[PDB]
Amino acid sequence: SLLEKGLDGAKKAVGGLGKLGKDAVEDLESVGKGAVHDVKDVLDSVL
Amino acid sequence: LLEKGLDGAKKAVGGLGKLGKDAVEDLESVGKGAVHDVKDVLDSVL
Amino acid sequence: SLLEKGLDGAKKAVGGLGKLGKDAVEDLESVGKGAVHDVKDVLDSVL
Amino acid sequence: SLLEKGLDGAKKAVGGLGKLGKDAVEDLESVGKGAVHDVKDVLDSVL
Amino acid sequence: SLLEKGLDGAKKAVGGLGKLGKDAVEDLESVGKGAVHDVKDVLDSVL
Amino acid sequence: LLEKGLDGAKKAVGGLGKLGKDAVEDLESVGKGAVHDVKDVLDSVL
Ligand SMILES: [Zn+2]
Ligand SMILES: [Zn+2]
Ligand SMILES: [Zn+2]
Ligand SMILES: [Zn+2]
Ligand SMILES: [Zn+2]
Ligand SMILES: [Zn+2]
Ligand SMILES: [Zn+2]
Ligand SMILES: [Zn+2]
Ligand SMILES: [Zn+2]
Ligand SMILES: [Zn+2]
Ligand SMILES: [Zn+2]
Ligand SMILES: [Zn+2]
Repeated sequence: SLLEKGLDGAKKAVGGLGKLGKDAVEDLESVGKGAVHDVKDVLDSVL
Repeated sequence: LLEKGLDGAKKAVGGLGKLGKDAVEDLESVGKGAVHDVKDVLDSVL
Repeated sequence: SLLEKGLDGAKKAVGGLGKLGKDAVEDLESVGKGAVHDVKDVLDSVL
Repeated sequence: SLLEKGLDGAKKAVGGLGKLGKDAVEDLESVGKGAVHDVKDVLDSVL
Repeated sequence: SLLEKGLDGAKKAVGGLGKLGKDAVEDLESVGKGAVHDVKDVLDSVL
Repeated sequence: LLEKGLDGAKKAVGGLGKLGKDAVEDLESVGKGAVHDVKDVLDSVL
């Protein structure tokens, strides 16, 4: 039925977005934690 | 005092990342439950 | 259907606990790892 | 440096347990969820 | 030093591959578990 | 017997997915420990 295959297509999309999401959010954590490491690096040519 | 502040921002970031992936996970789980719960209803209707 | 809804009540309940156990852990490993880095700082402060 | 290596011994040890606790959980939620689906099958078999 | 920034670039790459990895592997789980759901769907126009 | 077999393959898949993300995680953690452990050594050398 177009229906079950409708809902599975919503389900499939719900999961798609949910990886884009979790991948943006993790790409973010790493930027944040990258930034801070790379700053600290600078506070070491200066130690 | 500086080091201690980098490790503040690094703990802020992680927490913020922890808070964020726990939103994504609760939103996909909503969605999927909707679709499930719509299955169940279009089902008493088979 | 009471019974289909009971069960999904169960499915959902597991998923909480499951995801709720997954924070607990994550929080433990960032604690263990927090103290470590934090001791690396003290011992470094006596470089 | 014994002490730097001690600590990393610790860091690594946490990471095991952490990641080792994360399987335990994952295994619990697929168990709970296993039984559920599996009961949905029985109750369906009396459709 | 080119060195610390060397190693961070390895570190950055180690993590990059480690997302490609974990994303292939999950894209796989879903295909596998997609396939099986969509098969079962077919065994229902036939129930 | 069929249903029971789909739920066999579905449990096979998950396990295989569980086994696989636990390789990726142990390989990135190797790598990163190498880089860390190379830091530590190029460090007694500051
Ligand atoms: Zn990306
Ligand atoms: Zn660095
Ligand atoms: Zn620190
Ligand atoms: Zn929540
Ligand atoms: Zn249901
Ligand atoms: Zn918490
Ligand atoms: Zn070390
Ligand atoms: Zn296991
Ligand atoms: Zn992809
Ligand atoms: Zn379907
Ligand atoms: Zn089944
Ligand atoms: Zn392992």
